[PDB]
Amino acid sequence: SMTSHSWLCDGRLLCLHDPSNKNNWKIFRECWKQGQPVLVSGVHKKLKSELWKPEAFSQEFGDQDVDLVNCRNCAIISDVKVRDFWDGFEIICKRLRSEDGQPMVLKLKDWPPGEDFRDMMPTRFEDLMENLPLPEYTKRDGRLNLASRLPSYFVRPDLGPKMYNAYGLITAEDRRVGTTNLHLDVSDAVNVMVYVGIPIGEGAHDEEVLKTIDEGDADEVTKERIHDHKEKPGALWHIYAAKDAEKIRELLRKVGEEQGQENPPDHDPIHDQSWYLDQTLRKRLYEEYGVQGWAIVQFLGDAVFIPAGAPHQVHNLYSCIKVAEDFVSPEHVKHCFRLT
Ligand SMILES: COCCNC1CCN(C(C)=O)CC1
Ligand SMILES: [Cl-]
Ligand SMILES: [Cl-]
Ligand SMILES: [Cl-]
Ligand SMILES: [Cl-]
Ligand SMILES: [Mn+2]
Repeated sequence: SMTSHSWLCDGRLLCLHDPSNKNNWKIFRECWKQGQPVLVSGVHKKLKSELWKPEAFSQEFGDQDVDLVNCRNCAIISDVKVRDFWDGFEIICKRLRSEDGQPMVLKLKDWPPGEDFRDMMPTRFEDLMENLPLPEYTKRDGRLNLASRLPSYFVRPDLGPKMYNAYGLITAEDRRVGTTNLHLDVSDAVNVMVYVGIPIGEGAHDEEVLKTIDEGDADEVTKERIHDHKEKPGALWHIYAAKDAEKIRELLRKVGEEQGQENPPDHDPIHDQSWYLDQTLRKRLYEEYGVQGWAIVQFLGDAVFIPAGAPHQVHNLYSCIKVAEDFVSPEHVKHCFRLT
């Protein structure tokens, strides 16, 4: 039976089922006001699937110059062609190799660059913006998006959207690495999974993905969603409430000191974007500081809503294309005010 919604994270996470239901706001706004993230499934079914394929990005834009990041060691690969990233997205025998001779796990940095998505990809821009869920919050001109309506006393988001493209992490050692390290944003954001690429060549890689979700602390309903196939899992998220951000800074200052970093007592380990909370660190956060988070598996066509001020990290299970839009809801406008 079709239903309006269900729960994940043992009742702590709202999952909306119909991305274009005109009554979603009634269920959404209660959870959102409490500072919780929200998941909306099914956005892929609303999009033109041919616009979101890795082979189309390589064909249309492959001669552009870009920088990559090696996710395993943070090394920058400078001034290569964007086809050198796209042609290895799913086919492992085509990836750039590290000195050890292994294929690299790469992230495509700042592409399209700055605010240039709309100019570079006008048809993709239309297809995404016309199909975003909770459109009074998420459209540039929505009635509940204050982005265009605030004076300079508020930090305003850049013009979006922003594309996030990276390979999947593969090995047991990779389980402790982020695709995007722990950080926070002063705006709200909606992040849509528009494509998941499950490779071939070193395909048969299904088993290390199950251990990563399990050790990642994913709930039994998410695990059921994983274990009976049907939907493709893209990325494992951990999100923390904005009210817990200072307790997380205290843990990361204690760990930086234990590991012989030499940091001033006030430095900001979340703003530094240098940490990934692995299973050891997540357990220490819970046991030593009393802080629980939300472990979220983002499948193809899932939209993750991330509240302003909420610390969050992302670990790709397979190769992912994500597109995100920032917005300023009235519920969370305090997080971008420049005084007090
Ligand atoms: C249309 O969906 C096809 C589902 N592909 C499956 C998704 C689940 N995978 C996992 C759990 O690694 C393996 C391949
Ligand atoms: Cl808040
Ligand atoms: Cl386009
Ligand atoms: Cl809405
Ligand atoms: Cl990062
Ligand atoms: Mn973010």
